[PDB]
Amino acid sequence: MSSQVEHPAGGYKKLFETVEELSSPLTAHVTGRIPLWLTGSLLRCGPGLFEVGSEPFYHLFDGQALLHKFDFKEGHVTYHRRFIRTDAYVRAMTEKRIVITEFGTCAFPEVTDNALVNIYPVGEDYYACTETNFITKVNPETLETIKQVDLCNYVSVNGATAHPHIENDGTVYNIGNCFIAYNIVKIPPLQADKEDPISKSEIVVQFPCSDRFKPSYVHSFGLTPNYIVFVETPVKINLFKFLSGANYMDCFESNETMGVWLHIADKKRKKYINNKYRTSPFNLFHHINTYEDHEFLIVDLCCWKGFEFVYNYLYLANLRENWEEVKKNARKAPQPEVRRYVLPLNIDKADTGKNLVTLPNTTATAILCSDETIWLEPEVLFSGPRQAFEFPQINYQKYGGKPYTYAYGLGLNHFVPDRLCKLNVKTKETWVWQEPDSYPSEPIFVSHPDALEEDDGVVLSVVVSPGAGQKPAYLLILNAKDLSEVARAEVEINIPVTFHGLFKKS
Amino acid sequence: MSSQVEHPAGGYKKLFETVEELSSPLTAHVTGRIPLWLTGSLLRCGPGLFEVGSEPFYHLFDGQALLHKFDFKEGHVTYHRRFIRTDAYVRAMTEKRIVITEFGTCAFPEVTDNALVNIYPVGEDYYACTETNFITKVNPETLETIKQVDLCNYVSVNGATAHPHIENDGTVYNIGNCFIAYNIVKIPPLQADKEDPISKSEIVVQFPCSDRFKPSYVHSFGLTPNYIVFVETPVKINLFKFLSGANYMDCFESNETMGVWLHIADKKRKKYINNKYRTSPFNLFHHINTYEDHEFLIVDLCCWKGFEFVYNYLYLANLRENWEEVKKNARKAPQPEVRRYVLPLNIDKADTGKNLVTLPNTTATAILCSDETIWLEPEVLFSGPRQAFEFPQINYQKYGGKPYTYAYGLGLNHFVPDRLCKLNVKTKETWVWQEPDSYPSEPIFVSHPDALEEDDGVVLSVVVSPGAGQKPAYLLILNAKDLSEVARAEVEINIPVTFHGLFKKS
Ligand SMILES: CCC[C@@H](CCO)COc1cccc([C@H](O)CCN)c1
Ligand SMILES: CCC[C@@H](CCO)COc1cccc([C@H](O)CCN)c1
Ligand SMILES: CCCCCCCCCCCCCCCC(=O)O
Ligand SMILES: CCCCCCCCCCCCCCCC(=O)O
Ligand SMILES: [Fe+2]
Ligand SMILES: [Fe+2]
Ligand code: NA
Ligand code: NA
Repeated sequence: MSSQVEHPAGGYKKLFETVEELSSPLTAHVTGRIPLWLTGSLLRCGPGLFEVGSEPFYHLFDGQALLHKFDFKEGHVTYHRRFIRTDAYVRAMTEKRIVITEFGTCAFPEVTDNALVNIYPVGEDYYACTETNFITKVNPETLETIKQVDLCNYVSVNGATAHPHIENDGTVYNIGNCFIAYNIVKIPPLQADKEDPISKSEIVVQFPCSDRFKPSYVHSFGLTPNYIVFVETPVKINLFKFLSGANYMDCFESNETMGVWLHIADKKRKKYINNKYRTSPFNLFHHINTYEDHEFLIVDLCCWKGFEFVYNYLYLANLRENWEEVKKNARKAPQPEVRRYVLPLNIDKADTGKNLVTLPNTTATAILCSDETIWLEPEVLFSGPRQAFEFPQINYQKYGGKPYTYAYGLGLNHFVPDRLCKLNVKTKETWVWQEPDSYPSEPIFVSHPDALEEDDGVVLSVVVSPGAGQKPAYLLILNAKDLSEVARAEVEINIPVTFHGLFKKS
Repeated sequence: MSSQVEHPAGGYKKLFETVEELSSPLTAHVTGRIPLWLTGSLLRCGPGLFEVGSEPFYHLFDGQALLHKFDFKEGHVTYHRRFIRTDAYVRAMTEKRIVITEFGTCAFPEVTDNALVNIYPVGEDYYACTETNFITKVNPETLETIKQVDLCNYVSVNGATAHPHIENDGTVYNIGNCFIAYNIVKIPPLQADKEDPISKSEIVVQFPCSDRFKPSYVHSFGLTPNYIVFVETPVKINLFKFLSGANYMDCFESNETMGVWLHIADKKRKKYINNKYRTSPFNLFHHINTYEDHEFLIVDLCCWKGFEFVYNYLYLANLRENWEEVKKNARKAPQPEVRRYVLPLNIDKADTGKNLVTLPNTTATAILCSDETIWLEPEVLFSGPRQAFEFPQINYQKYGGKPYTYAYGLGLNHFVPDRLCKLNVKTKETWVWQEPDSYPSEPIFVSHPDALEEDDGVVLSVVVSPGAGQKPAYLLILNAKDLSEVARAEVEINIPVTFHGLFKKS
């Protein structure tokens, strides 16, 4: 984890304030020691332009995509940023108004390609994304925009999430609504022929939908060597309002009675498994990690307890209020909670009415009912009052899809990011890093090249630190063992909020 | 909290072995120093005779009631015990066989009054009880049996729990099935006329039942200055099989679809409040404490996650198995979990779809649905794998029904009691006391008489220690602050399992 800090000075407003791009990199002023093995680029996306002249964007996910880069070499750091030249951005600069409708901002007189959320590798290319059918190829060294790619030209999905899984050979998996099913897309690694791997995309498996005409909102999914896990939540997209001045936010509604349905598919045999896993209602944005343990799937999730859509609390006008009002507005919101679910793969009918989770080191349960639903209860890993452990990250390259111990997160305090967190998912111990009037971003883990343990490395986070007598922002490097500060690299300009990113080793 | 000990020597079997009563008190040999302010009697009930000749009792709750007493005066301790002369016991000694059917043992050729569970004060009298219509007046100084009282002679209930609440003026509240509703019985304090307060008992309020013909099993309930809280679980008593060689165990079944329904009544206005609180399925035996905080009831519970009846795992044949087998048999049982539920008393229709729990210090939620059900999620206070925090006790005289911080419990390890626990319900910190091959009982808290703080006192537990090179049993006194040992008083005979009891100050 929880925060130990209030924010009466209101400096978090700087997360939502327009900035200018740079024509070339700035030096960042280092205190402490940037690790000498840290060589590469931290790339992150977020909104950077929150109005077009006098026409405002309304929602957190509406501002125009800005691509950020911190470069690390021989203990020195540079910072650079450029707006992504999407259709939405280019046409707004051309027409000097809002041209394309964004998530929560209707344009007055066409799907947005405003790639403000994340960036990921496919073959030798990098793509910025949002959650629509459009992803944007970008140059990871210059930050120039290369092209728009319409996924519908290649595979049958209406969009895809900003959280594809990336196997170590470069294979990319993602999930998207299909207008009704949810399809898993597979993009292969770059082959010797050197054709764009996107032209070899295919649907490998399909998940069913709980409601013929109302697909659930899907933000992420789970992946192991052998299974795919999809969590169908009660936040629904109303297709009647969707396909007919509305925005994307206007199409969401909450199904009160379904709870949460969980789904697994066999990855290698490409087959849906008809096990009716059921539990109580929550919103889910981020899976933490998933893995197999004696024919149970361990599913670690960042949950929000309730069926109301958490995105209702993320209009900019609400996030820009003073601190007492931010706290008040969050009082009726779903409560965040880190939960471990355990999914049995071997359902014996003779165990009807009993708990199937026979593993020795969990309190998660799964009860086989007579109608063949399997009712699940979680083991709670972390819970604090309006204190979200969010934007989770792990040592992904070595522990993604595998038994693991540690997650890192951004701690939200009534939605305001104000700390960095580490959770031991076996012992439930936590570690916190936090300073007054400091607003971090998602932490990204980078392994030490000679690592023996899971947490032998660092996390990188971009921190907004307003108020005079500090420079406006900095790159923070924490030791992953205990979250103690190893270095920071201060820059002389503001940085707005960023969502997701990656570290590109060079 | 969890246990750090295995039990391969199997000494826990001594909890379930017949003992002989004493004709008068033994000296208990003190090591350490019994506090000189500790003056009174620890009175406890449990089974003491587990067969009648060659006819065995089968279930944990079948053995013949044995009343135990440890006396404390001027740093010296005595131990004494006598079988309660119930109908079941007297008629078994007379006929030299099992005459009355017990909970899980059918008698071959009449409701049991085998008061093996608890003892409580009414007026100037003490009653041993089970959960039927019969309670047994006993002498707290000599342990003689005085008389049988049939509650049906006085009030309209078919039985009453072994966990009545006792207000500071001596008023006694209890709950019982009525054959369908659940009735709250009120027994007044002793008045100046000095008539038996049981003759002035009355039903003050009635709770509805979820199923016209199947009442829920009820073990305890919650009480605050202003409210009564009743938790209706999915463990049902099948009245068709009940009123028709069956035993009590044969009448239980699990409702798979209802989950848990929670109910509140206004204590002072004697009125049921029609708020449809709902959550997922669990067994509940023991409420920990209940209290009011602004317009919310805080309901702390010892839960078992699942709808299968936990009593199925408590046949003596299963509890007498070797350790590897005990662990295996408990693998499919419901998982124990301490949970805090928060119940809103102010339901505004305008908050439909939202979380009503606006308190600042909890992650529990309550969601108002369109059908007017209020779906609840708990804040988990403690959770360990088959590690139950059970038989909870608090500083009841000063904090029962009130805001509080500390609970004490008996820790079960795959159902085997092997440790004592303390839980801070605000911070979730725990403390443990445990020794190898030592099987404690429910801890009872006794305040220093001049205490101003909540945990300024001791806990007492009866410990069975069958390891050779130790005496067979002892009374344990721990400091309530940190569960460090203050003293123990060893006795030279075995003591079987005991369930509940009290400390009678003198
Ligand atoms: C009606 C919702 C449609 C789904 C796509 C399914 O085809 C999501 O659509 C958008 C559109 C614009 C911005 C976003 C943002 O990425 C969200 C926040 N991460 C999502
Ligand atoms: C079919 C169940 C009936 C209910 C009474 C409802 O009027 C409970 O009945 C017994 C009978 C015998 C021993 C017990 C034990 O006290 C239980 C565990 N404490 C309970
Ligand atoms: C750094 C962000 C701070 C302000 C917004 C935080 C509220 C987050 C709520 C949970 C996660 C929602 C998903 C957002 C990330 C994404 O678009 O992928
Ligand atoms: C000291 C008891 C140890 C062996 C039995 C432990 C199993 C307890 C399961 C949950 C509590 C069940 C209710 C027992 C107390 C009572 O009858 O009031
Ligand atoms: Fe995300
Ligand atoms: Fe009990
Ligand atoms: Na600090
Ligand atoms: Na010990």
